[PDB]
Amino acid sequence: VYQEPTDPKFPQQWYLSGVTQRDLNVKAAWAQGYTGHGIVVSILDDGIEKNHPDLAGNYDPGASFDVNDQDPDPQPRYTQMNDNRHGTRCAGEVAAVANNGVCGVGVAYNARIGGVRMLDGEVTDAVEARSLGLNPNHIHIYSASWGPEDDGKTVDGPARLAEEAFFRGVSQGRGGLGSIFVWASGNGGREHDSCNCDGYTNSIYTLSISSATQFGNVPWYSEACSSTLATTYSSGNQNEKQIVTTDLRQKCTESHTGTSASAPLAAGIIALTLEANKNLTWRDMQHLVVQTSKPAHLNANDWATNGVGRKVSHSYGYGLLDAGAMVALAQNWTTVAPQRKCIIDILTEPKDIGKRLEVRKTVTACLGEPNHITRLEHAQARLTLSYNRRGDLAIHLVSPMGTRSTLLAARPHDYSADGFNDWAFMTTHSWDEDPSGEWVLEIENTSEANNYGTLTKFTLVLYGTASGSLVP
Ligand SMILES: [Ca+2]
Ligand SMILES: [Cl-]
Ligand code: NA
Ligand code: NA
Ligand code: NA
Ligand code: NA
Ligand code: NA
Ligand code: NA
Ligand code: NA
Repeated sequence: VYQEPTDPKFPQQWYLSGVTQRDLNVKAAWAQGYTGHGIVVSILDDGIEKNHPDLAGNYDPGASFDVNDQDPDPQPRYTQMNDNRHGTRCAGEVAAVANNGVCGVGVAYNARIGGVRMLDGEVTDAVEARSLGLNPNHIHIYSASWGPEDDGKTVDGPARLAEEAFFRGVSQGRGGLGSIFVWASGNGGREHDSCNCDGYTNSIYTLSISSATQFGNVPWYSEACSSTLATTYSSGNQNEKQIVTTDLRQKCTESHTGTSASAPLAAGIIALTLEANKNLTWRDMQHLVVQTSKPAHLNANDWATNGVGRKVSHSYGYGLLDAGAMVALAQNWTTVAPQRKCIIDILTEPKDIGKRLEVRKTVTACLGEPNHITRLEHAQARLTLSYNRRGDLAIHLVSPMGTRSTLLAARPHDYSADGFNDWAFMTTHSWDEDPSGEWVLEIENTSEANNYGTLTKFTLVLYGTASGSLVP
């Protein structure tokens, strides 16, 4: 009979286990015998306190490096401000030791945990690449919340070395099964940011996670976008509890916060899942998340049912992660077929945007070809356009099954005149839909200003397979 952890702060870890059912259902996974044994997770951040009394027992130097100083030791740089505590906080979320009379427990409290010190210095493309590409046949799961500053006016993603690291990771990482890159969707809610403008979370190669408050609401810091897959609990207002974890200087904290605290919890759940089936590919893991995640009691004004009957939100993706359901579905999971990629160049001539532009196109999704797709995974609308004030644009994409994805919401602080240069807006909301038929792209000026510009390229890129569907 499974006995839950006795750690002093475990009762404060409301998101792990509750009578309330406002939790991630992690205890059910533990009771099935999955606690993360044999799985390796790395926190890509500001370092890890490897001698922390609640981390030392699970610490793995093979999951660690210091890319800022170019040496193996990921110890945080100690300062009066305690600036470099974040990675240590995230590590504890994943893999804090259980039943040791110290603090709380990790989601995967028998997993091995390391950290990369890479944010404490100048973060170049090369630094990002070397962090993403750290020991990819030892580390199973990476967790990160970096990328562009979420100031609501930036459009930025991985440069060439980092993008190459992503493709190398998912292709040859983890014995060919693919590195699992878990990402926080962003924290620019206050600046009205729209997270598809962040190429790291907008990537198909990252498994992107947003936040819900304890009372099941969309936190002030949250960013909505179509690229997000799912949600874990994090902080909210001052009546709502927060994340309880390991802190710098061998301390315990009850006030870890933000979307950056949601990603590590997801990484821990994904570790439990990988323990339940070590053969899951990077794409398998995303399927599991889509199928098992739970909308219930998450409050949003944009819940919509897609073409295969699943509820999806731009704030929450497919909903709250469910660890028990993940590990259950993982055990007899059949590996998905090889990924197909159908490239459809939509325009025959450039199109004036004006006040509103609608582009309709009926596609066959590579019928008759080896990239024929009847089961969609990710879809991208890769857009090249000029515009005089970028943040006034809102962009939507409607699938043949009638699923309306917001690719871009108005960003009031984005006054850029640089437009978009083949930016690959991505949506997860049409997952498992048949993409044959009429797609609709909508671009609109949300302001009353006389704005102007031209859409010069629209590539619809479809990823997925042609086999093995479930009944909706
Ligand atoms: Ca502990
Ligand atoms: Cl590709
Ligand atoms: Na170091
Ligand atoms: Na970020
Ligand atoms: Na960040
Ligand atoms: Na960049
Ligand atoms: Na591969
Ligand atoms: Na992503
Ligand atoms: Na169709």
